[PDB]
Amino acid sequence: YIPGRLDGKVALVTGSGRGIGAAVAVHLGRLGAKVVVNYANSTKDAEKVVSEIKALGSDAIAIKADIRQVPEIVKLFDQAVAHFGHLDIAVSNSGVVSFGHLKDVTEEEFDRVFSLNTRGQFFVAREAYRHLTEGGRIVLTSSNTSKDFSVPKHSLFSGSKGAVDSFVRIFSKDCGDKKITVNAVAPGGTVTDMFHEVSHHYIPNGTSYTAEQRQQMAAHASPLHRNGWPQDVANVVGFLVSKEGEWVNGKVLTLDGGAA
Amino acid sequence: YIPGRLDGKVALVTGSGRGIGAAVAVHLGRLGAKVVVNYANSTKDAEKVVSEIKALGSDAIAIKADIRQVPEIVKLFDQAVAHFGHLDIAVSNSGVVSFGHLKDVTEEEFDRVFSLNTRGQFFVAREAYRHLTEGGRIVLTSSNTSKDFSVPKHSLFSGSKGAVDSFVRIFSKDCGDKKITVNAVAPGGTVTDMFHEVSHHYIPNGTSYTAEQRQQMAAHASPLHRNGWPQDVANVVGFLVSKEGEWVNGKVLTLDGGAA
Ligand SMILES: [Cl-]
Ligand SMILES: [Cl-]
Repeated sequence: YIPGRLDGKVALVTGSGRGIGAAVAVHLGRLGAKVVVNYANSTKDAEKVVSEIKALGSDAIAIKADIRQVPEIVKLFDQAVAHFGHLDIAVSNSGVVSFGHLKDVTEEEFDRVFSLNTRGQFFVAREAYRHLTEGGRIVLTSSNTSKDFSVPKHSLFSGSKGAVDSFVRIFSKDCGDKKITVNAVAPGGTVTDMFHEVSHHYIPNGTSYTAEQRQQMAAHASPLHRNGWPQDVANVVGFLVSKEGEWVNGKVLTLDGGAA
Repeated sequence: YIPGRLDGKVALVTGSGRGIGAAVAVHLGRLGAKVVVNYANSTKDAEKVVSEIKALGSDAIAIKADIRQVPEIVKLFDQAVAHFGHLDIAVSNSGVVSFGHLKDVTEEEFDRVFSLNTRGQFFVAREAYRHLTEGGRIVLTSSNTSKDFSVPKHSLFSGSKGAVDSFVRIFSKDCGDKKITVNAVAPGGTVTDMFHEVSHHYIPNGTSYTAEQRQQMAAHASPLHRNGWPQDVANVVGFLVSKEGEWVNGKVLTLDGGAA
């Protein structure tokens, strides 16, 4: 046994087709876990993640699922256990962002967001509980916008993550009967491909700045004067799913480099 | 003008067919508001509330809606404004309770809860924003279980209210452009008809006590050594929707008599 490591463990990571999820999947592999790379869209992209994990010396497989469809969540977890023999760790990075003043939010938009961010993650947790070995780990994704950061025209997404915060605290009570801990990570300002698409929403008069000015301003929000990156989130997930993270249970950790 | 009073104001209250909502509707009437008594089921019951409000000296009307159906929310608010001329105050008491270990929660149950408690209340807020006069008030219902009280096998309901907490903080930003404040009340231990139905869920080995033993134990949870009652919640809503409550905005007030 090596401390911090996940040798002999099997992990499943959702949302591995975006920046954070992909960094998480690779990092659990680097730590010694075999990894089920779950993803929603590009199979080519997901196989690149599998390939990285294999190059590091750990085994991996890509299994697709639409997390909006609960029957596909069931099949994903069944297939995970059938392929690797058991499952110890489940990490959800499944989510979509949304912006708009309350007055303009449609039924369709509310459902698009909640079906994945809140309902999807709830049922990922349910299937993880059902499938996990005793002493396992569940981590969901919240956001600094849930409690710690107030963005106008961001009510729908903020609420979708406030639900997750409450879920994890109570999930820890129920999942204790299998000695599984349940936590969430709540990232702030993480730079990925898609950050520059939406960075204007987060500051007054955002569209009057360049993408680079907006990235630099977000950097200054942390007193460390750098942006958050997918690896910053992966580093914390890695500790939570380790043996040494056990006594953190039922909690949401805001990961914004000290901004709040 | 009399301080604390709502003379000349018009209020709409949802869930007026249950204990808390009914006490709220009557109390806003007592404070001088004309009241739209919105309810989900028994028309006879709702007309009893109308009659009380009329006996106190204020006007009232019962308008039914299924708050799960967004088109019915639109019609409710249209009919409210058509009947009284304008609308100043909207209070949602719409919600259903649910219990069960995560492992057993169905798709159908998740949808039953979230459709009313979270989605329904979100769209009540949207329609209130659209219809309210400048300087108005919106109050939604959360729960002590959202953040302040952890009950095993209560994840679904707890999460449905965690969403509302986040909603109101951001709603206050958007609704500020009409000078409307937005808050939530988060009641604990409130005794009504239906409390005795579920009081066993809230204590270890709950079914081995009588209903009266369970009510007495809940009474002792507050350091004031009494139960919470619908009037306790009404008293606070009444202050929030008054002129004097204006500087409380974007907040969730836990109303549990000091239990947490
Ligand atoms: Cl993905
Ligand atoms: Cl009702």
